[PDB]
Amino acid sequence: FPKKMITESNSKDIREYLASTFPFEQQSTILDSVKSIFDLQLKFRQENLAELKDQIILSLGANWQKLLDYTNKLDELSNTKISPEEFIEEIQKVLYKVSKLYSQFNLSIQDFALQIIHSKYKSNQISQNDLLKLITEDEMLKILAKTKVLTYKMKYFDSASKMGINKYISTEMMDLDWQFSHYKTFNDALKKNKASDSSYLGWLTHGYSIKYGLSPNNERSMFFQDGRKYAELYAFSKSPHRKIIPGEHLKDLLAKINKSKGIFLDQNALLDKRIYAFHELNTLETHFPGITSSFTDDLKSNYRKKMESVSLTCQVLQEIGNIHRFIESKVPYHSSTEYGLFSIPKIFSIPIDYKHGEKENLVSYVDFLYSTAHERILQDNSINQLCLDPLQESLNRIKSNIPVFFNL
Amino acid sequence: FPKKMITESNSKDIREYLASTFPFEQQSTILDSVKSIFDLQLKFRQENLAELKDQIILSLGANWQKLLDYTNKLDELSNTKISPEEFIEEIQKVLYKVSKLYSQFNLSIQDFALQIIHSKYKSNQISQNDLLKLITEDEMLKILAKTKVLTYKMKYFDSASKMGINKYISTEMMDLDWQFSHYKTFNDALKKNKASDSSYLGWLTHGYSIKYGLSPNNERSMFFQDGRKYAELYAFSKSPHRKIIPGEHLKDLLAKINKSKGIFLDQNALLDKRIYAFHELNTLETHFPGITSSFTDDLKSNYRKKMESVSLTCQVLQEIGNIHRFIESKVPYHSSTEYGLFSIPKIFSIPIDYKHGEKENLVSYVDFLYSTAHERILQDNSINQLCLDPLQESLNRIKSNIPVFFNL
Repeated sequence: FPKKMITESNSKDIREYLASTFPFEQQSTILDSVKSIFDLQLKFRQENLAELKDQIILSLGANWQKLLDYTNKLDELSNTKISPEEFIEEIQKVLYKVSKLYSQFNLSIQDFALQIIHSKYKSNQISQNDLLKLITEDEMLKILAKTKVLTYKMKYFDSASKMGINKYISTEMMDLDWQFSHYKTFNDALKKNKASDSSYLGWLTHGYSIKYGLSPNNERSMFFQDGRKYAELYAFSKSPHRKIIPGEHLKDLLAKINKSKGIFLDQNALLDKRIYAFHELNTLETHFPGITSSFTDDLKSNYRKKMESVSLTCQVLQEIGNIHRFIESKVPYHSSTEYGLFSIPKIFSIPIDYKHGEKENLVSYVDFLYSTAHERILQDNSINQLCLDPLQESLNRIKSNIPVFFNL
Repeated sequence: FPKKMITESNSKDIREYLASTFPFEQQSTILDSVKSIFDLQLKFRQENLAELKDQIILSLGANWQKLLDYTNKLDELSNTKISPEEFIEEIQKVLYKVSKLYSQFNLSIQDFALQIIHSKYKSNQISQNDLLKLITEDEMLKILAKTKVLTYKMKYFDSASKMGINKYISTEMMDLDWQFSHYKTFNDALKKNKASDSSYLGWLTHGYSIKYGLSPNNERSMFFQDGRKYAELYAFSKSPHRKIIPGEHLKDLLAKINKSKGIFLDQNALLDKRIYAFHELNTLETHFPGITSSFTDDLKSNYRKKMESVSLTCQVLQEIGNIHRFIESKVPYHSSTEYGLFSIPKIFSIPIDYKHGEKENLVSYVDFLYSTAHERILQDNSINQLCLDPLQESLNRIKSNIPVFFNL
């Protein structure tokens, strides 16, 4: 299928549609850097807790009793206007004390508690100081990292695998999804308060992404899952001395960085290895600016532009996956959710029929998304394997399915 | 009771006795810095495993089955001459996969595996390179720290509490005891290989000492149990720049160090607080030399000599506790061990009667031990609370009991 080139002009109709249609209104879009362009979450979240409780009650008719107490306690704590001190103390107890079916229910309870913390902050029921007292605890950071990784894996891994974008899942881009908005406010508060906390959280999160099979590799990592390696990275970031003949105690880190850059740039290396090296290098540069930079042997070997290209490709594939799941939800006689367990309650389910002008806006969104990407990626022979090829394959897949779903 | 002053001369008789009598032969003594002076562990360790197995078999007559498989597997693996590669792979599986009674048995199995690793290294059945491949793994270091702390707590905490020396238990001196010799070889190998590993292990060990109630305090620590704090300490040790107007990013550490020094030196502070501050400062200075030093405000405020005095006091109290437990074992109709669960098997039990000249050597050992201490401690008014007082009280206790135990 030929790729699309329709520039970027007259996008008023699409911009309005995305700002007024669920779930697009609860998220941003890449179509925002081009220089050519609440009060409902409460009732939505309340109904999800009611459905979870109803399923637990039924299973006890066949330690489930313990799960029901926690579920009832969270519902009780959320719909009551009490003192901030009491809310903090009560919620801390629940989170710290927490078969295939049992694990799934257990994780949802943990995630709902964080959603409840999130709703109270936005409604000014708790101040900024009380929030920081909670989330700056090392145990809270480890809970945030593990719950984010595990919840993301539970919901979209099978969907992503059936379409073929699982290899491009990026830890640095899991907070852009509409269901993970609460994590972004917490990260933003931590960055403003103390930049070192956001970097430590990022390092932990990627370590857990590695541990739980999101980034598979035969060889063990060389930067994550080890307190000494974080200590070395921290020591390196705090250095006014820009390595004028540095010491032998930190000269092994540059060799490891160079080996990964060599592997990434090596066009003969296996696809699986290059993407792993990309994910490793992307996190390091985002949270430790300048660690992967080394003048003189970077200007000839175009590196910066290649990283930008792969990062744009990853973002685009995620937005396409969300659009695909959306279109696949408007099918007659559905009675099931495509966004994971306890995602959309029956009361707030997506309407079965198409609203007037929706089809045209969706096709325009798709076309503008593919046309914006092409004007930025690097077209050459050394990289056309991690960027152009997957984008073309995805375009081929989306254009084949759309004419089928729009005809009942 | 008047304190003892008999100098140090003609100690040939005592030195020989300690080198030929169990368990003194399996340990060192402080009487070694004064300028005036195997093949059995195998059968001892083998018999202890047989007694543990025999008790598990009996309890199954009332998941105990799982514990018996591990116990049988360790006995099978130890008495067989196989390839180093197979031993490494088999032992790793056991250690990583591991009521009040159940926990005690579970910890002993873990400790025995480390004792088996220790025996193979000394008999040259495994090389130095294979040993380092195992013990340099982060998980192995965490296992070493937790098992050391928990095993030490299981065996001597009640004994130490009944005599009154529990507050002076020092993490930096738990490897001098005859039963913890295997830990010292591992620490020495790590220091020679990479000094940063011994410091990281020490930091973890003290963090676990704090976590498991060995060093109680109302307020949370400010240096341990937090990866960011280790990162700050590491960054500080790697600094050729000796803080000529340092940066604001590490100026909060000196305030925290100064607050602890202020508390330690404050004669009006509670006993519990001063000893906690002492233990915190002692670990920092041992593993991060120079961190607690600050010229000009240290020479007038005698600090170095006070730390030396408390450290000597702690060592002396530990040696006295071992002597007390030894004398208390030679009592008619005993049929029980004073050195903890599965410490001394019936076959190798301590003889009931006294060997000729033993009583005189024990009294000489005690007298020389108390006389050597007095010639080194600081005698003043600002510290005579953490050193002289406990030593006098201990002397009073030991002299009252000895004339009773030596008369049947």
